Amino acid sequence: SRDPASDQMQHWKEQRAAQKADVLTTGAGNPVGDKLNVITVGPRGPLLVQDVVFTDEMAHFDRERIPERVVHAKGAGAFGYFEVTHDITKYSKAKVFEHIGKKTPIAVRFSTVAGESGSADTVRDPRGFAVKFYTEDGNWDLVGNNTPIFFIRDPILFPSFIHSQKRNPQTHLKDPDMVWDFWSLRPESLHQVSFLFSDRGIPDGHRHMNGYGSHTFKLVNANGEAVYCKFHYKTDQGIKNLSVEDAARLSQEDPDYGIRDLFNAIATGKYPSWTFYIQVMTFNQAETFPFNPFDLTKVWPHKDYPLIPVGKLVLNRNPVNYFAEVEQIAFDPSNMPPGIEASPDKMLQGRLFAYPDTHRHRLGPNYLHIPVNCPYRARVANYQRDGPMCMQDNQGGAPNYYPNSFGAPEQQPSALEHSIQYSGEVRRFNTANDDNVTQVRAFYVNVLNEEQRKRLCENIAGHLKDAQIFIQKKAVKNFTEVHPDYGSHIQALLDKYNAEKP
Amino acid sequence: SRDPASDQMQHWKEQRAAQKADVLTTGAGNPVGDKLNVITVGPRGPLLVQDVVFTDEMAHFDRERIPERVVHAKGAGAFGYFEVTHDITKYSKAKVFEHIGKKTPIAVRFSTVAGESGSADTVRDPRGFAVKFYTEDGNWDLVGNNTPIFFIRDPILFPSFIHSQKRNPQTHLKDPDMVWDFWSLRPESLHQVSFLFSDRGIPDGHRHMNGYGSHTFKLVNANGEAVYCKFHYKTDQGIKNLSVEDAARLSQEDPDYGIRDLFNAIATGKYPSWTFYIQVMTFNQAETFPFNPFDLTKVWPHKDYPLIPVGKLVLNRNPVNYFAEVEQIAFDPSNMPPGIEASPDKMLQGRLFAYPDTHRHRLGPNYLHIPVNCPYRARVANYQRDGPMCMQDNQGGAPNYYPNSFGAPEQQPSALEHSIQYSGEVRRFNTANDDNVTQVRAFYVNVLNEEQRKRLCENIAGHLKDAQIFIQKKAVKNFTEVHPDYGSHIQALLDKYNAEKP
Amino acid sequence: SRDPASDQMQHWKEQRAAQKADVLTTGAGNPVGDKLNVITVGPRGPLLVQDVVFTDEMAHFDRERIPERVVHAKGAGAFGYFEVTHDITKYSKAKVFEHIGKKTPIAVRFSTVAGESGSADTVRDPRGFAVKFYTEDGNWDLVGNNTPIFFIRDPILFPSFIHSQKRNPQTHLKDPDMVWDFWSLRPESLHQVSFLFSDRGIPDGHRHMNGYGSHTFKLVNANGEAVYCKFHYKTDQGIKNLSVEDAARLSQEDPDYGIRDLFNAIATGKYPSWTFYIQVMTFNQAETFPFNPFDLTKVWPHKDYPLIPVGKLVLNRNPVNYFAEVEQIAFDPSNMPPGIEASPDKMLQGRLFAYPDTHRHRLGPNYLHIPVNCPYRARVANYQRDGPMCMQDNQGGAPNYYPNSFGAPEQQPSALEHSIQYSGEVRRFNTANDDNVTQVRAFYVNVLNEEQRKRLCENIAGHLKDAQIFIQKKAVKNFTEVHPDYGSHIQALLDKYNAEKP
Amino acid sequence: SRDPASDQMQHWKEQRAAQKADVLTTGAGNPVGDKLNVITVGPRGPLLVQDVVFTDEMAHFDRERIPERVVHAKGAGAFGYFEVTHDITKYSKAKVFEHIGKKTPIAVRFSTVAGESGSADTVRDPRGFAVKFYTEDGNWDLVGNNTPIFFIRDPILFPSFIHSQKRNPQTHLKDPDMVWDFWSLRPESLHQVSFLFSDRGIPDGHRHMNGYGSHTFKLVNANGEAVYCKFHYKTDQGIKNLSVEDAARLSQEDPDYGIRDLFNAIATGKYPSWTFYIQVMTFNQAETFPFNPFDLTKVWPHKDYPLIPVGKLVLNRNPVNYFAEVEQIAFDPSNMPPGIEASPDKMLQGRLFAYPDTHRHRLGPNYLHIPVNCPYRARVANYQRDGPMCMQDNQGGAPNYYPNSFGAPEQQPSALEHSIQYSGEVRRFNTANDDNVTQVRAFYVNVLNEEQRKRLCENIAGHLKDAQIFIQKKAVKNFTEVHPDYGSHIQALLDKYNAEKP
Repeated sequence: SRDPASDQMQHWKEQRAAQKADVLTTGAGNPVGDKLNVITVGPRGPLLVQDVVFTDEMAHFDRERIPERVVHAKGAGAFGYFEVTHDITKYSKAKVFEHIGKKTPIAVRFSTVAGESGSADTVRDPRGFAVKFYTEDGNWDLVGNNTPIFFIRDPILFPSFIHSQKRNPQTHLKDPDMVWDFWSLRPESLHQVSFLFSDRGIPDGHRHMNGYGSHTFKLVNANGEAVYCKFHYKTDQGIKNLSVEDAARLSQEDPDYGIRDLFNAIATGKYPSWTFYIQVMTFNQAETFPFNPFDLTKVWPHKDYPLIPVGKLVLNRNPVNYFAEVEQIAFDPSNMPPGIEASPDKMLQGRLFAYPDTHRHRLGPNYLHIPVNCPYRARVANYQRDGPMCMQDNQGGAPNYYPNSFGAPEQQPSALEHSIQYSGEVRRFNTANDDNVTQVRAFYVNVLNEEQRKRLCENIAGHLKDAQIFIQKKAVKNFTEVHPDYGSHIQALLDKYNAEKP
Repeated sequence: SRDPASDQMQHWKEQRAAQKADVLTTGAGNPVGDKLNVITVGPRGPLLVQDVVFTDEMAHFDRERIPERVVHAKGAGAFGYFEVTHDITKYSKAKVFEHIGKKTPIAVRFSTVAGESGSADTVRDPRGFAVKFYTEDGNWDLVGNNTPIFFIRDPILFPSFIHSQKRNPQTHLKDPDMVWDFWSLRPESLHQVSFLFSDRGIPDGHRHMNGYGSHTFKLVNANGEAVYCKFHYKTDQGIKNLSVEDAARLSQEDPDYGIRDLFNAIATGKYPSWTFYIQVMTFNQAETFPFNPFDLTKVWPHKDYPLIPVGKLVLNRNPVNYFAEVEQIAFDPSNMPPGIEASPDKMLQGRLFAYPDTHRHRLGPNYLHIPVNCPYRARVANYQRDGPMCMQDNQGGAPNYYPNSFGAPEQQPSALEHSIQYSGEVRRFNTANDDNVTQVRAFYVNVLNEEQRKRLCENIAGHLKDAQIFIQKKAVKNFTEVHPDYGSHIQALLDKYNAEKP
Repeated sequence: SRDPASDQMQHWKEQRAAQKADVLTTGAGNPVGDKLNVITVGPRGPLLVQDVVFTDEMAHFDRERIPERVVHAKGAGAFGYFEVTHDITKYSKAKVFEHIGKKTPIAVRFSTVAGESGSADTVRDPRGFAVKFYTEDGNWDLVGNNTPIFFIRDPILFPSFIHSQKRNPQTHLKDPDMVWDFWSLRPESLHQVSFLFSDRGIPDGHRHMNGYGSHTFKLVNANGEAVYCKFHYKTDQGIKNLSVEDAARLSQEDPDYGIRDLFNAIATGKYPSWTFYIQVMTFNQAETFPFNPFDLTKVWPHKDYPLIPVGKLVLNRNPVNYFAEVEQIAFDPSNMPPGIEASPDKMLQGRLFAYPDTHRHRLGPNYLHIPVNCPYRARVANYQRDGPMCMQDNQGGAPNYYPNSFGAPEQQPSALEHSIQYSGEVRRFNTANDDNVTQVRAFYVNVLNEEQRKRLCENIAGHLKDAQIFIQKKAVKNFTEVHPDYGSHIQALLDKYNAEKP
Repeated sequence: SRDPASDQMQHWKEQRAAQKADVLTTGAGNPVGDKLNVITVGPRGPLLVQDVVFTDEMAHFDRERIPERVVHAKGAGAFGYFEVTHDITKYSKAKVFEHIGKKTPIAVRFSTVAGESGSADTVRDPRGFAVKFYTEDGNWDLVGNNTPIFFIRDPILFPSFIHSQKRNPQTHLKDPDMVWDFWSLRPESLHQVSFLFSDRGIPDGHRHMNGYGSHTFKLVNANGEAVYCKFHYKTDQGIKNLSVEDAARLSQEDPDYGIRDLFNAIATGKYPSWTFYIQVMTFNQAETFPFNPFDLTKVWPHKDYPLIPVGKLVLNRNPVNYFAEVEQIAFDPSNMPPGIEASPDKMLQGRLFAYPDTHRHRLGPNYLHIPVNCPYRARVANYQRDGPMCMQDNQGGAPNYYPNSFGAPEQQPSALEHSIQYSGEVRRFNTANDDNVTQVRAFYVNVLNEEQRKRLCENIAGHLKDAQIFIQKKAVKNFTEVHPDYGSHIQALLDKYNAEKP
């Protein structure tokens, strides 16, 4: 007997036990006489079109692949639940938080950002940590990262950032000129680059990392009073990281290290959990916060904004079929039940558009009817009809226009959004030159010890050495602005690497 | 109170009765506060992206349309059952025919050929009569016409024939030059052109027409003995046709006459039925038949091949949602359970390829999981996986390769096809100059009376008058070959029409 | 010799003249030996898969259809040019208007709203009049109607409105209960319903109707000063309408009357033109306008806002292939060159999202590379890459991220949009009960004469008679509010029709 | 200065030189004022829908990914030419071979089989070597492997084989139980498994490997006389292989080793070439060949069937954009000009169906209009029309039906295929138990030396150790049948590995 992942098929055979083999059928349920040989004109003659068994099977095989996710392509999934452990009903009317001990089913997908489908798990990258909550007020998708921040603060740059992080358009190779030209020109990236190149850039599987909502959200209570919040989900298995050397070894030996680790943990009963916290900031505190509190390159310091415990995420179930439950899952940040709303974080606003949009491409217009995406603890009743691969009854003969005088679904006034006044011109405002160094300096100095600063600078120099000198110089300039020692230590290591380079 | 079709919504309201209106939700089940107004910056300001209710709804609306069927676009559907009334188990082992009184659920779609989605029902055209039988040996699709024959005997010409029957590629108009140039050059069309331009070219709705399989099929019994057959399903409501004048009036007043007539009949309990017959021909009779018995331009005369009664089709149920059940239905002639097989009819062989192929385009690779297409009285178990819009469980964790040593589905030797030896070179054989007049002459002379011959010639001349003279001459030449009176009477009427034309 | 439309193929043959027939090829350019017969095992044997000529052709035929447009499905197209005839450079910096005599190529598509692909042209409906201007500042799409107004003033209701105007979801029939329930509940529709049921509801082909932008747009001049405007394009062939009786006759005799009329006019040199006008309103006038000047249910009265002449549209070219140039054309109201901008018309704002969104579905992500959609008088240079059916060079090896230090395209500050301040809360504002009768009354009383009022009431009653009584009563109530005579005359005719109804 | 691949962007900048930066535009060519910041209601307010620059860019980014190839996903491409160096016109009338010195442009894609898009190049796998020849008789696609044989001899098993070679459906991991269960049950795999696990299983980049057509093809000369042939294209850079240890190191250090190696070779002028040979067998020799000569698990021994030189493939051009030219390229084995035909190799027959079928999914129905797929040295003239993303003119107003009397393209009798008679029943014939060991034994004994046999057995045992014991036993049984030493040496190493396993 091996690890549970290696025994997948043996275990499936054993559950079947004395049951006779099912009859092998075509797509349309017609029994198949022989699926080992094709129909031919005698033993050395050509193939006949009336071999429809062959064509049915081959045509399906031809269309097995769907587009990979534009980002976060390489993933591992699991199911379990969220349990409420404290009352936060003062902050939010959301039914997910309604009373202590209320259990909500969840789906999670862990992912890297830049690697395509086949790529190694144990590489330096931000990790996605997406959580779908199947609530009675429909699904809530909290589509998180393993970092509280991101590289950019304006959503128009996200395609550019991803292009720089992927392959050269001509050579189809990873290109450090591209990666570091983009970062050196966008120094709002310094904060997330510092975290990325620290130890937690390569977690030891998905079980040993935190997740964050990263954005500011707005919570609204039953009285219509609003606060801003951050979501944090801190690992109960404890933070653990791979060394660069072990990460490299695993990249070759086990490209799917993350998938295997998580599948095995759940199959052997070692159920990974995370404690779900909020930080809360009031609307008055948001006016007086030294930075933009909706700036995705900034954290809220813990002293001023302590973590308020809410609940626990537990993963206790493996996906039965990976394609059905993990390839096809779709998380939309716009799927927010009443009591949770978008802040004016520019980056979050961009994400409200982008995700349904890509889901309709990658999966299809009716992707929300795919069972993993279905809000199966709500009744969906609306005026949407038709579209390819329309499943169930398409809401039967119900009137398909609103308003109507025929008792078809009605809007629910309690579900109406929180109202705010905003001051200023409707125009494009420049954020680039915000305050991109202050909190990065706090991280370098007050969070990292001396050993960690040394590895941070060795990890940066090891990547940045492959850029052209003019890029290296602009990169080092930005690191210098964070802290003289940060810049100088990077420059020192680059001088060594550029001298060894013939 | 009006006809049942006009009272669709009132009846739906009444069934709901005292029930409170459902809550109006987004696609993801989140309740909607207000779906009458969009979120704006003050009363005369611009629209916000965080209006996701608006974007969810609009984006769905944008993708409501799917490709129309390449042919047979305009359709009406119904459900009911097939009941066996006689034993034909001597001819076929098919479970659909297994014992007297065995009921099988059916789905039917009636259609014209050339009209696009919006077009009028009451036009001169062949009518489709497609029947899906949901058997325990999977679905059987008998994809029939309202005529026993077709215009062509080789499947390579089918796209050409349809192009000639549709719109000019530049003008986007119906083009009689195109229609009649194609027919005048392909005189195998004479038989189906004669039927088309007779009275039964415009049936009085779908209830007053026969359906035919048209092709020769091969029936195989439990001993492995094969016969050839034709399927006929003769209307129990009796044949009835619209006059050209009434057809024209209805085309303007009620473009959806066929849909309305059938929906109303079923809603008022007047359940239309058809008696299902076979003609049988043995393999020896097929050797000695004066024509090719697999020639789709030929009938089997009733004296030599009498109709053997089998069962009854009854339509007793309206579709609940037209898009779900009629737009999305897909019939594949290749879906044949054991005991029914393809003959070597060249046209049928072509159809075994074409239909799954177009279904994967029009609907999607997993179109057989759409509930109307699902073989819900069989267990589907196979090695097909994934593909966009994968529904249910994708067969769970079952081994996905065959052969395997893990008890995954097994081929069933009893379902193996009937074996035949064929003599000759593998090459392209010319059929054009077969015997394209003999059975047409039998129809003109022995089936039609004098009144019917006169209308046939008036109906042809009325269409053919719009072709160029050289086309008219080649058309009349082919009609002359059927019978001198056929050609002469057409020429006479054309001379009148061409003189009135300035 | 017939009309030019009827002689399409003869003319094509004649242009070819002495040229030998091209060689018939597969999709991949391989010459075809015989495309009249399929490869079979002897003359009465089955079809072989190695007949790839057959499968290549059939598979293409299977995928000929694309989704029809969700609205405006049935269309006729033409090409020509726009010529500037007056200086409006004081109002707009747009290069389309740059100097007198400047010619810009155009594409136009005329359409009904509700009819599907096959449907009759000569029916009562609003007509689309879409104009694509191929300018040197890229394409400008002015996607107009044959009416200055529309039925609704908030874009969230557009899917609902279209559903009510199309087929019942169960019966698949047109449903007057649906049509009039929606209008009776949304009395902002009264203005467009009055125009629709007047004489200009059924124009005599596309040449005898006006087009309007309908929305308020914002013009910006080279000094950065903004005005609001309306676009009007008035027919130079003069307004002409079909009677209800002639419309009905043509619906049966010539379903494609509009397509034929326009194709023939252009082929015989009778080039239809429209005079292109603007109305201008200043930002101060917009503050003091008695209604919302961005309300799509309102006109700007001509006395207060006179038509300023700008140029002339001339259509002088037929599409060479209808599918290439008319089915595949895509117009995006968001395609506005510098100097033309969106107003805060809520309906226009909705349209900025919806059209690219549906185009990516109907045509594909790279639909702007389809030659009719290509901005062929601009160089397209951007950071967009890949996507299915990527044509040309995908911008070669150019850096694909922005900002970059490698001389890839740069933003152009002169193209930056006009800035405005807006006052108010970000919330959903109710518009329903605006002023929905005042301008309708002006139309009924001051524009229509007595004969026209009588036909208006006969046309309404003739449609509305088929609704249930409670709907009829709410409809008449809203007409009464416009004018007592309007309501009373409709009620009188309904009493007659409801008495004749058994 | 680095390798040319690393200097891609610097070289692109330098070619541009003094040229001013292009203007950054939308998709529709409208100039962009600012693409660094989004439009917001004041500096901390929400995002507006009228930011169409943002939505245009984001929506495109959302749809960048297309489905990866179902097999051979990970690829490197290049262009160059084929030159004829000897006369083979006695064997084939194909215009590619027409006279000595005739140059034909080519496109090549090298690939692994099982790895997805992101995966490492330097892994043990068969390599694809696909060649598209752009001839004047259209494109010829010779879609080859780096081995003369394959694992299976019947095309119905190809989906099963690929499933076993890819990821477990539940765990999404590579599964040795799956790999070796399939091979141990299908011992026709022994020949290709022996080659795969020898040294040439991991070539040193794409330049140091042979390509083979693998199938028997049929050549037809101008007199209509047919022979059978194999195509071989032997590397002129010489065979060179990576050790298992170096392959593992490169898999981690340079996942894209193959892409980089080939791009650099071509950019530095070191143009890789292959000598193109045929083996010829006459129809009489095919009757007397000891095996099935159309059996894809068999070679033709070189003594009996010597290599006849034909020409040279030279690769001298890098793709300008990888997505345009390598992701979107499509090779169809069915694209054969006159003079080259399919043999009755069952596996080739299957491939005639599968490839166009998958191309229409992965790329689109009009994928042959993508410039890399376009047969640009032939005029394509046919009756195919429409389909999504129809480019060029859709063949203008040419008649779209055949036959016609309007001078539209005509079939070319010289292009008609070679005719053969075949003897036997049309049924499913069992091939499994053919002669699966004889030629494998010849390879083990006569081709491999002692060192190579030892590595072969170490390479097999190193993979097969991870299977369950019952699979290991059935695998070893099949290896024993090839040669007692083959089986015994594998069993010995497995006993060592299974003892170390706790």
